Formats: sequence, structure tokens, C-alpha cells
Amino acid sequence: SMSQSNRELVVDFLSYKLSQKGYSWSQMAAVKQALREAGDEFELRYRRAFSDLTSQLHITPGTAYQSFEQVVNELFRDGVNWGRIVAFFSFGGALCVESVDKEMQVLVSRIAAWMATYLNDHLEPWIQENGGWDTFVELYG
Amino acid sequence: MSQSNRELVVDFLSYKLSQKGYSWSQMAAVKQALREAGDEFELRYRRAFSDLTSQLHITPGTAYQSFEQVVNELFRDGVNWGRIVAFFSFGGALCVESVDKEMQVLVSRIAAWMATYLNDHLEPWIQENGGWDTFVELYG
Ligand SMILES: Cc1ccc(CN(C(=O)N[C@@H](CS(=O)(=O)CC2CCCCC2)C(=O)O)C(=O)c2ccc3c(c2)CCN(Cc2ccccc2-c2ccc(Cl)cc2)C3)cc1
Ligand SMILES: Cc1ccc(CN(C(=O)N[C@@H](CS(=O)(=O)CC2CCCCC2)C(=O)O)C(=O)c2ccc3c(c2)CCN(Cc2ccccc2-c2ccc(Cl)cc2)C3)cc1
Repeated sequence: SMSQSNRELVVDFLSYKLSQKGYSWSQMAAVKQALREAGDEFELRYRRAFSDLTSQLHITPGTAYQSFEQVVNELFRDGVNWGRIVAFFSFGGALCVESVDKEMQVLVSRIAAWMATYLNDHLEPWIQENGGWDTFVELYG
Repeated sequence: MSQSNRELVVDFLSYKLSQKGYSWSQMAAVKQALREAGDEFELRYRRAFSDLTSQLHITPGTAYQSFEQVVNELFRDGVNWGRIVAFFSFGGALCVESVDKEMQVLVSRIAAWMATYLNDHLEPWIQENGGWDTFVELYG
């Protein structure tokens, strides 16, 4: 496990250094990087929407399950687009931070599963029809 | 498709947690501290970086020898965390150089020489110096 962990650290570091020069380790690393940046950008440009939602997540005694469903269903109520997909990831991120703040980091494993399930079951048909994650990479960069 | 989506979720969530001083896992904290230490080294020792960068002409033939000559000179006087960071930075430079010169094939090779050197020549020191968790603590 020590040999495969070292291989993982090499891959992660090299992916990073390549991305700083506008190159990519792989198709997957290019997707991870563009999404990391689009998330940061969305959070900075929509600072007001981000801050209002995070205040509500902090205040609510409601379950992370309920907050997840309320927000995600409202977000995709009018359909799927790349910008809304970025906001979905940003929301997941905020929900995980809030869970850790409340000493409920166990909820992070649950949020990650709900995100992967929502992506696989409700976002993947639109994603594939619209060029896949490679098209998002091209649109963002 | 299901495992790729899981990978994207994990990567994005690891990032957002790290921005708030939290971590997805101990591995994610190691990856993040090394990413930052690499940036820091590259800034602090840009002179040594830039001087080495220029003298490097990469070809599949000369690529491995260039890696071995530099790495051997780097750990000639022993292993320390700073030299480990510089090893990663060197691997990174060798990689971006290969892509600049339309030699994308070499990327995968450099990564294998780095992993091998880390596993065979750096891991005994690391385990006898507290592991990567000690690096995380020392850096932060
Ligand atoms: C990086 C980035 C992402 C999104 C945006 C804004 N943008 C946009 O510009 N759309 C384009 C067409 S596109 O999407 O094809 C372009 C692509 C190109 C490649 C990647 C970048 C986008 C346009 O309108 O011309 C939205 O569609 C957009 C998406 C979602 C929401 C907004 C705007 C406004 C705020 N709104 C609140 C909300 C509503 C309901 C439920 C929840 C939440 C919620 C609140 C807070 C948070 Cl943290 C998360 C979600 C979410 C700008 C930058
Ligand atoms: C973030 C950071 C990393 C490294 C350093 C430099 N540092 C240091 O300051 N060491 C400390 C003690 S420590 O190591 O415990 C601090 C740790 C602990 C926490 C995690 C990070 C820091 C000390 O001075 O006592 C070296 O040991 C050090 C390592 C390597 C080289 C130098 C200094 C000087 C320049 N030298 C050129 C070179 C020489 C020979 C062969 C090759 C190359 C070569 C050329 C280019 C490149 Cl890209 C890489 C390597 C590489 C500063 C900051």
C-alpha cells in the first residue's frame, strides 16, 4: 500500500505542475482542474448567492439529506447547464465544510455518495449528450 | 462512469475542505502540503531552478541519465525533507520541459522513475523520520 501511495503522490504532484503551465497529466486531471477553478470562480462571482446559502446551512437544524435535496432540486428545476453543474459541486463543497464545522464530518462520506448518485442518475444523460466533460474543459478554457 | 464521477466528487471535495483547513483524508493533506511546498521551493530557489532548467535538453535517450545525474547529486549528502520537495520540483520541471518540446510520451516515464526512486531510495528515510504525516506537521 506504501508503494501505490507513493505512486499516487507522484501523479498528484505532476498533475499539479503540468496544470500550472496549461498542460494536463490526463483527460481526468484536466476535468478535475477545470472544475476546481470553475468552482472558485463561481464562488467569487456569485459571492452573494454563495454567502446567503452558507448562512442558511449554518443556521438550519435540518438534516444534510434534506438541505441537499432542497437545494439540488431547486438548482436543476429549470434544467441542466454547465454553470448549474459547477454550482452543484460548489454547493456539495459548502455542505461538507458546514458538516465539518458542526463536528459531523461522518456526513462528508454521505454527501460524496449523494453527489456521485445525482451525477450518475440525473446529470450524466445531459453531460454525454452535450459533449461530455471534455466539452466543459474546452468551454471553460 | 460511476467510479469516474466518484473520483471527480472526491477531488473537488478534498479541495474545498483543504481551503478551510480541513481534509478529506491524510493522503489529501499530504498531496496538498507537497503541492504548496513545491510552489514555495520553486519561488525561494528560482535561481537554482532556472540554472538547472536551461542546461536540460531532453530526448528519450538522454532523459533517464539527466534524471539520475541530478537526483544522485541532490541526495549525494543525504536525505532531508527540503531535498525531497526539490526532487518533486525537479520531476515536475522535467515533465513540463518534455511537453514544451512535444515529448508527451516521456511524462509517464519520468513519473515511473520518480515513484521507483521514492519507493526504493527515499521511503526508508521517510518511515524512519515520522512518515509523510511528520512532513505535513513540519510544513504547516
Ligand atoms: C464558472 C462559472 C459558473 C457559473 C457561472 C454563472 N452561470 C453562467 O454564466 N451561465 C452562462 C451559460 S453556461 O452555463 O453554459 C456557461 C458555462 C461555461 C463553462 C463553465 C462556466 C459556465 C450564461 O448564463 O451565459 C450560470 O449558469 C449559473 C449557474 C448556477 C447558478 C447561477 C448561475 C446563479 C446563482 N444560482 C443560485 C442557485 C439557484 C437555485 C438553487 C441553488 C442555487 C445555488 C446557490 C449557491 C450555491 Cl453555493 C450553489 C447553488 C446558481 C459563471 C461562472
Ligand atoms: C519549501 C522549501 C523546500 C526546500 C527548501 C530548501 N532547503 C531548506 O531550506 N532546508 C532547511 C531544512 S529542511 O529541509 O528540513 C526544511 C523543510 C521542512 C518543511 C518542508 C519543506 C522545508 C535548512 O536550510 O536547514 C533545502 O534543504 C534544500 C534542498 C534542495 C536544494 C536546496 C536546498 C538548494 C538548491 N539545490 C539545488 C540543487 C543542488 C543539487 C542538485 C540538484 C539541485 C536542484 C536544482 C533544481 C531543482 Cl528544481 C531541484 C534541485 C536544491 C526551502 C523551502
